[PDB]
Amino acid sequence: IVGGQEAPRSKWPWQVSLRVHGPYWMHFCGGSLIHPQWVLTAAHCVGPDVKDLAALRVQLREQHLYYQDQLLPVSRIIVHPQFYTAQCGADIALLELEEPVNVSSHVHTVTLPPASETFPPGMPCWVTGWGDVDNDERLPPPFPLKQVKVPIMENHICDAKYHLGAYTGDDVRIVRDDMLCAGNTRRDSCQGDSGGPLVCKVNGTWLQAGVVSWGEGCAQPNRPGIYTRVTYYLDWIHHYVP
Amino acid sequence: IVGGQEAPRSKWPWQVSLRVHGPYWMHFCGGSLIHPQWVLTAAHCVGPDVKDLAALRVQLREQHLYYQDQLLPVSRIIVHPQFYTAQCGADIALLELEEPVNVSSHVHTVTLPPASETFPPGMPCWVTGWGDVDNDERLPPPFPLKQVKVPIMENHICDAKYHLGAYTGDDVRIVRDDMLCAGNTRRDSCQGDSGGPLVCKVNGTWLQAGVVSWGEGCAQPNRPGIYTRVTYYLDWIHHYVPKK
Amino acid sequence: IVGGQEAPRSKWPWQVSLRVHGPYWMHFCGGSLIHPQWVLTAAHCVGPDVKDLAALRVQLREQHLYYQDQLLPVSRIIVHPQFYTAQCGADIALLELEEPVNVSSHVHTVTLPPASETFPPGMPCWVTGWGDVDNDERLPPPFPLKQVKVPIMENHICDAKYHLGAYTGDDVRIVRDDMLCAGNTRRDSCQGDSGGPLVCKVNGTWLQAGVVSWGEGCAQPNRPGIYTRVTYYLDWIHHYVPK
Amino acid sequence: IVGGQEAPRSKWPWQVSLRVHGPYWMHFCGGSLIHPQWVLTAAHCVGPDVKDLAALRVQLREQHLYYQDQLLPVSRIIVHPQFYTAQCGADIALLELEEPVNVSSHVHTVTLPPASETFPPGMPCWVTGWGDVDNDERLPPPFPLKQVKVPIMENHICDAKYHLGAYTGDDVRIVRDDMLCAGNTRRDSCQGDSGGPLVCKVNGTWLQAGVVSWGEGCAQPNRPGIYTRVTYYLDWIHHYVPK
Ligand SMILES: *C[C@@](*)(O)[C@H](CCCNC(N)=[NH2+])NC(=O)CNC(=O)[C@@H](N)CCC(=O)O
Ligand SMILES: *C[C@@](*)(O)[C@H](CCCNC(N)=[NH2+])NC(=O)CNC(=O)[C@@H](N)CCC(=O)O
Ligand SMILES: *C[C@@](*)(O)[C@H](CCCNC(N)=[NH2+])NC(=O)CNC(=O)[C@@H](N)CCC(=O)O
Ligand SMILES: *C[C@@](*)(O)[C@H](CCCNC(N)=[NH2+])NC(=O)CNC(=O)[C@@H](N)CCC(=O)O
Repeated sequence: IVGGQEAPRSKWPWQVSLRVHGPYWMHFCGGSLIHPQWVLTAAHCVGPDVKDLAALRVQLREQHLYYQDQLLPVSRIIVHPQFYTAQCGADIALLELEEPVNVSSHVHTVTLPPASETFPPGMPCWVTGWGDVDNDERLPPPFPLKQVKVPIMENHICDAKYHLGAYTGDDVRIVRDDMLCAGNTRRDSCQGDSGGPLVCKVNGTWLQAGVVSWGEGCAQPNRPGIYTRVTYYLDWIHHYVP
Repeated sequence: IVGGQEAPRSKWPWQVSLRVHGPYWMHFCGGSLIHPQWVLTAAHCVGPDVKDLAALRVQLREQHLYYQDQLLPVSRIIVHPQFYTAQCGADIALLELEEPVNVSSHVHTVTLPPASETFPPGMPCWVTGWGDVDNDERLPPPFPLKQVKVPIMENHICDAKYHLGAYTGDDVRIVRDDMLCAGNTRRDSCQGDSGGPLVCKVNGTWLQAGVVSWGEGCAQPNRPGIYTRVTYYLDWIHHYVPKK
Repeated sequence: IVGGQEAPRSKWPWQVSLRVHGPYWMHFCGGSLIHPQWVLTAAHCVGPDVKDLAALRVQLREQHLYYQDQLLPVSRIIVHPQFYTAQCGADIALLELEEPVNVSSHVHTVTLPPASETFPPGMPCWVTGWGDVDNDERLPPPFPLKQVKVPIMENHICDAKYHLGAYTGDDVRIVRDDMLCAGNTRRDSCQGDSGGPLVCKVNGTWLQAGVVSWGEGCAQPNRPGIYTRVTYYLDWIHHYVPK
Repeated sequence: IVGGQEAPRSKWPWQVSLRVHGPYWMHFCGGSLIHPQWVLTAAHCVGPDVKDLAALRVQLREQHLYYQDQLLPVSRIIVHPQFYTAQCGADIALLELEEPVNVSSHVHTVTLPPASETFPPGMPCWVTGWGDVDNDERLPPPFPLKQVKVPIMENHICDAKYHLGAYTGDDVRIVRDDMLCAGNTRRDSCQGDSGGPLVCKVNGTWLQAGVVSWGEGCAQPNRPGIYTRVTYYLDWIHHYVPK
């Protein structure tokens, strides 16, 4: 998370950390608890190539990474069939836990938006995670969960910005319909924030608008962060998630 | 280059090294001399974002990198308009040299294939370059130009191989029509070989079949190297480069 | 630490962590609280060249590095005047804290040994710290304080071991009288463990025998860890630190 | 080499490169050909611990590293018996080539100084090598041999400079009689230049004054480069190398 501040213990109960086995259970991606047995993340975290489920654990909401680890095994990874690279869409994945979680007030699920919600610019949105604090700068110990308010951008404005200082034809779409844009040069998500949720408060409810997907660097000029648009994939999500 | 051997001084006169300015004029990509003023390379080398032409030089065929440098400036970089990421196609770009080259027997152009040439499996093809010798293993000094004979694979076989041990739906194409497949677990191109030519001897002539583009690792099982299919982009190439 | 295990919360109350300012207050050395306003460390941590006292803080006994930081400023660094390189001796330093600490049961001082204590082989000794877990392998998060029981070796035996597979003349001392040897191929201290205490239980008391100083690699054959012998420097220590 | 320029093909015929086996025969140290079968280098290159002679080769004077390699095996490594660390003296070693070299005009030996030569300040001295071009900055391809003219400094001036911004007692000798000082903030030797010769033109002859040994960083203020004084070790050299 580029910009923002440390998140209070009360906020973001649906935030999850994905761990990979090595010299320790290392954080590599974020995710959101969308159902007591289902985690929504980004496909580029776990795909396109198949990984060993044994080398993967899930950690639910914790203020400081690695301090009070209670790691949960995963029974299934479901990656969108249309996925190969993050920039070309379908950057969405589901992880099914071995067992469902006993949801408390400190740890509970996020609401997915209704199919009609567009999330227009000027929407109050937050992105949370334990990713890089800047370009090639890791989040320093004790690894607090960070939060940043990000400005939503109209897809066509963002697509135009991505064409500035690029050789790509103006008629060729860089930012697509299954994507969402947010952030500026002070506020953005970074590496290790992928899969993490972009949440907006709509009608007094916290809905998950997007999943951290990609961008050209972190908080670079004319390169806002691109998120997978959750509304676009609700049918696919609901084919597995109740 | 994974596998193969050091190339003799006589072979591959069209091979070029692209250099980027830093503490030295560092090799980052390969390319091929297709016309005395034009270099054919991969778009992911120079794009999608526009770079300063001043920080880019071209080095023609040399046996050992950096030892006898005669660096040439570039007046134009033309990246295919449909390009953004290597895996999603249009990974092709042209570089116009500020001055034409005096083509000798040791340094001369490669012939582009006729639009109809398909390059079927069992074709004798070579890939050349100064890229990594293995995964995360740089080519050691004195940096000799390497060559490897690579087996051509049918696109459908190759698209099927890329689906093995992948979550991508079988009905979703990974290897597109503007792409070509070559190599195995012993023979492949690697990082720093991009833009480099895949040449095949057809009817006693050396034709450039492809441009080193992408792959999952280097010489990994069921992951052959993916090249940009030159035939697919001839019309775009010939919009800038003279036919004759 | 190479070998051993995570230390229980009750053990080693005198263990300290030295912090250097950067993107965060990073651990670079250990030390021991020998008096409520004095920390005993290794000179190679802070010298031979003078550093800014402002970029240095001290953290007292904590189970996991960085999680519950209460960083203390330092008013003075006193490096032994003979010191230049770790291998050539005098690898000892004192840090004076701006204010003394309120010593609890969880955080209190270590006893320095009497001048006569030799620490013979077969002594039960421990080395503690947050250093590397192996050669070029950092201690992984949540950075627990590690402990290892190390076998003491006689100086003449150890100097002989250091001459095996070395060009140095047999008559030339590598392991000097101001040094102590401990550890094997399974048990040793490593990089980031320097300054850290080597403690032995003698007559029901915990005495600091040494300070982590140097060695050839971590847990290598015929290369035990070399510690600064605290008894050798008691007069210098007591010139600044109250007994 | 920090500062200076690429050396012409005619200059420094005695310069050698020491190679270690790995993914390629990599340059790690410099040296000088003092006799057709003998290379003079620094002991910290090859010691204090004994290495496998099989994994070590010698390359004679070449303009660009790795281009036209003609690697020579080594039969014997003789490290000064008093050596353990570079800063504490005796940083000198000899390599005996498996067979003597056919000395040409482009590749020949350097003249060792007479025992009486002191090399006073204001002497025109050069240091050559393929070491780092700055702190943590490797020499870029095609790896040309570099050369830099370095100002000689009196040992007492040097020792005093090494005490500025250091905790070491003023009466504690850091720079000793078996050492020589040269260089400033623009001109110095660096990592990978060790073993490399410091040559001075005296009475129309090129004499090897020193061997690149140590320093605090490269071209840092009040930290000139320390070289092993060849005159100090002539008796030891001549015990193995013919006059
Ligand atoms: C997988 C995940 O950790 C990252 C982070 C998303 C980046 N977000 C913003 N706002 N920049 N996603 C990726 O790594 C996907 N690929 C890319 O973002 C690349 N186009 C840039 C790679 C780079 O600069 O490191
Ligand atoms: C840009 C160029 O040097 C490389 C060479 C392709 C590797 N060749 C074969 N045969 N596998 N092109 C790329 O690296 C394009 N991106 C990818 O290949 C990615 N799938 C992996 C990128 C990476 O290694 O980080
Ligand atoms: C300064 C302190 O953290 C280290 C650790 C002592 C190592 N303990 C054992 N048993 N090996 N002390 C030093 O780094 C002093 N210099 C050396 O130990 C060198 N001889 C080796 C350097 C290295 O391995 O990196
Ligand atoms: C072994 C050899 O390549 C170097 C060269 C000495 C640096 N020369 C000048 N003129 N500054 N010798 C060493 O690395 C020996 N140890 C040291 O120099 C240490 N005092 C500093 C630690 C380090 O930078 O390695």
